[PDB]
Amino acid sequence: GDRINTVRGPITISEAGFTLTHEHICGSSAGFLRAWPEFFGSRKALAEKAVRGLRRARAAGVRTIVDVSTFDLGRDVSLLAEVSRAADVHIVAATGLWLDPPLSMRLRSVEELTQFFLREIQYGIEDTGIRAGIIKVATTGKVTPFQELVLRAAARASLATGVPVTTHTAASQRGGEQQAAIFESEGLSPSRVCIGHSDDTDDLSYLTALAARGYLIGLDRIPHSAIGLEDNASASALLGIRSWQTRALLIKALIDQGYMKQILVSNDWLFGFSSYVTNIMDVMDSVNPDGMAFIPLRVIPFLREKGIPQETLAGITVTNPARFLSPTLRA
Amino acid sequence: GDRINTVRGPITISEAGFTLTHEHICGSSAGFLRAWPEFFGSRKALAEKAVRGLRRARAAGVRTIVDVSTFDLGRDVSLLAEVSRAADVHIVAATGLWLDPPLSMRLRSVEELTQFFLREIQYGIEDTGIRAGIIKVATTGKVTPFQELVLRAAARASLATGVPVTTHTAASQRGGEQQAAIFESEGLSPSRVCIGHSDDTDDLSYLTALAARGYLIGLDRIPHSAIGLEDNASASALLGIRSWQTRALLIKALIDQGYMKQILVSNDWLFGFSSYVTNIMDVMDSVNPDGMAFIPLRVIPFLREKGIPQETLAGITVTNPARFLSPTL
Ligand SMILES: C[As](C)(=O)[O-]
Ligand SMILES: C[As](C)(=O)[O-]
Ligand SMILES: [Zn+2]
Ligand SMILES: [Zn+2]
Ligand SMILES: [Zn+2]
Ligand SMILES: [Zn+2]
Repeated sequence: GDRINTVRGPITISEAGFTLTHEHICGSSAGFLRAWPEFFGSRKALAEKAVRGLRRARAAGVRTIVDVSTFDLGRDVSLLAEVSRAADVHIVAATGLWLDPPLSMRLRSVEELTQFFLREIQYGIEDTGIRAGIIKVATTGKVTPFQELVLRAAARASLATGVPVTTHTAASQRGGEQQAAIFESEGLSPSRVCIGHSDDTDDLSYLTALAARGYLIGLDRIPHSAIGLEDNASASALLGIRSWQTRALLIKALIDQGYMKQILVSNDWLFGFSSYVTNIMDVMDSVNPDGMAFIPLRVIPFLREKGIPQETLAGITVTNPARFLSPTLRA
Repeated sequence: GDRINTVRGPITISEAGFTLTHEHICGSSAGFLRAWPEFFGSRKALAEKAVRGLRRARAAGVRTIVDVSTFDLGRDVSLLAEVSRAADVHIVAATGLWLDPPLSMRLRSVEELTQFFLREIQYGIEDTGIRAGIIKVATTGKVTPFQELVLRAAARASLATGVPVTTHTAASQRGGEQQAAIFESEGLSPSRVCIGHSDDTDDLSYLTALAARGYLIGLDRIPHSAIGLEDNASASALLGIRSWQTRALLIKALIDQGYMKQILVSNDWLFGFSSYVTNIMDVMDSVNPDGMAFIPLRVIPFLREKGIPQETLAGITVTNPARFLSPTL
């Protein structure tokens, strides 16, 4: 209600500061970092890359990130705790399920998944005592039967705990509409929900409609714009053809409609990435050498020079995340 | 060489004794036991249950089991080590991949997969220093492109280390002939390979032809039967409705054909099972309350009753697994 759980323990809302609400230390798979750390060089190398990355973002003004890696994205909260401490950057951990659940998850009922998400929020992740502060869910297309189960379990776990829900969808399919329908059917307030990867599209009427319903809008893939990589047979499905400035102007466009309170902005960056083709990290790092500093270093100045006042930018990057992450059951 | 890796370190083959070559402590998914131990009651409850079960198998004569759980079956080698030591039963751990690889595995090349299998055999599993003594692979009747990468990497790891390969098949679909072809294209000797779940079929022509090529034949799900449970679709789908005696008669059948040296026998049992419907473990434990002791307590006397000589049964339960597990270049 006033405290947010991080991988170093609870913090007050005022301690969160400039918060990146959709990031990853490492995009992987359950068990993978511990079974095959040499895939990333070593555990130590990955840790060190992350601490440098977070220290870079911290010098650009960032104070907290939300690592939205779930169980099936190979979240290792011990790694998150280690990196957080060494970089002095708060990290909020996530529960939920992304798009690669193993059989032991895919065969579970909504009631069972609800208990799993609740365990991670109320008791702790694994045997670490670290509690999740957000629920991450993902869907494709019009929402598969299992994904619907995940979304309902997420809503139930949110309703019991006050922690918010953040989603990945296919914005080019206006996938947020179907997510919103399911959440509302469960009695979840839209102000507990961020509809994300929303900058994957240029359909502003869609985004405005969601914000008008009280949904947070996650404009979280701004540096995923590539430009120059059409020779690559995997850098158009994970990156982009439009510029990052195009994506960033969506931020301005929602502000102007009166919805600055509904906007969350992030990089959707990571320091290791095993759930994709080999060497993808060298590709991504060359396209965005700023990493998690891209928002404070490129996007914030770009908006400032398009006329957005300081107080609005602080509203989006400090106030909005604090309101979102503070556990609440009140609408 | 004459020693094999177990979760308590290297043993001599003479120490393996009566060996069950296809078992599990817990059938799960990577990361799952550690993230959600309450699914099994608790980690402690699961360990206890396994130790009670292994101790009963030991009482019945079992000395070694091969836990063919892979990374993606949720193998927790620390759990295996804990229950091995407490039951005082040797457990051989596996590398390889089963039928649920996560993206971080299924996007890998055959060279990469070879490196991973070799790490688990030559360096150790995770950070435990425990090394795998067998490579487990699984395919779906018609082998997928990714499963074919997995079989080629398994062959390559086997050729580099001498450790054997054991497979999960759709035996009703003759899965072993496609596997065998890939393995031989890589130069793998059939004597390094067990074509498992082969008791899932009564096609003796298929079994005997692989046995004639020098493959080991895994008749390794003998107690799996949903007879009596036809009103349970999930248990019927999993266990089949062939009787355990039907499965067991294939052991006699292959002996009768002259292939006693190629038979490996097991229960394919487990003490927790999250990668199927909820409470499946209670259903399995009512079908087979003997658990992993089913082979020595029920199958062996059944075979002795049908006239199989004791020396032949000892050769199948002791000598054949020893020959199979012993690393052989
Ligand atoms: C790990 As991702 C590419 O869904 O943000
Ligand atoms: C975990 As199984 C049913 O493939 O032996
Ligand atoms: Zn995503
Ligand atoms: Zn992401
Ligand atoms: Zn199997
Ligand atoms: Zn098995």
